[PDB]
Amino acid sequence: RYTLNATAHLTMPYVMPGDGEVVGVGEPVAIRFDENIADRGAAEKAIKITTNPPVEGAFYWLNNREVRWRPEHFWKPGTAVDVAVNTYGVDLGEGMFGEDNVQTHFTIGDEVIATADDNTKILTVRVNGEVVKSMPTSMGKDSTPTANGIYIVGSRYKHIIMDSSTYGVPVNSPNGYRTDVDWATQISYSGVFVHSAPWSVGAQGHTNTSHGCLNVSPSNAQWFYDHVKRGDIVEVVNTVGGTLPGIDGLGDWNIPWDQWRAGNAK
Repeated sequence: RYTLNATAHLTMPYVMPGDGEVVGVGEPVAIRFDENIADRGAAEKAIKITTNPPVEGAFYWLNNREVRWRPEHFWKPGTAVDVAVNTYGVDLGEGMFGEDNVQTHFTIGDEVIATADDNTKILTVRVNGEVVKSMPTSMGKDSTPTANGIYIVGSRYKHIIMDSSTYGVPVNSPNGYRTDVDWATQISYSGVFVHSAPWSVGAQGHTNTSHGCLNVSPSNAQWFYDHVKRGDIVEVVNTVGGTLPGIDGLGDWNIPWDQWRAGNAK
């Protein structure tokens, strides 16, 4: 027990969520190393997770330095999770060892699930199974459509600039953009946000005009930004698009329990 808490040569682990955070029902526990991990099974073995009420869960790797852990279903509101990353000096393979141990405790807030349905072009926000907000929306147009699936709410911004080059699409090109936006809530690592779009209010509710983001009105975007937290859920249904890769970053729930469970330790 020479521990360090997770605030929100060798390899350091970094665990999300951070100590004390309150997170939405889809927040997976995340352990991310600063080095690639030859011996996944080892790293998994060194990570103890307790939950109360107890719930079964399992590890799946998003890449070679990041493991994730989650239940089969969304968390039940109330659950406390404690994470013990007992990795100090542990054999992680090919001459790499855990630099230290790491701890975190977190808790699960309300069930918040927002469904965007391309049939109606409404994004309906549900807190504990009840409709508290209904927002006309406008998504990827057919030629750059919004992927179907379940997205985990990641970070939030009062203002930023989305630049398509970040995703290997030049600004000068036909799907290019470098756009200033307010009240931006990120929901995929591939660049999908729910955000203020005063330029598509006319279209919100009628027609997809965006590059992929869920355009909503300025006050609904602000509302989304005020009431939403990491781990809350946006589900997108019925678009002409594909499915959001399970290994996106915020795609976890699109892998099915069974593929997930089986893990990918090797």
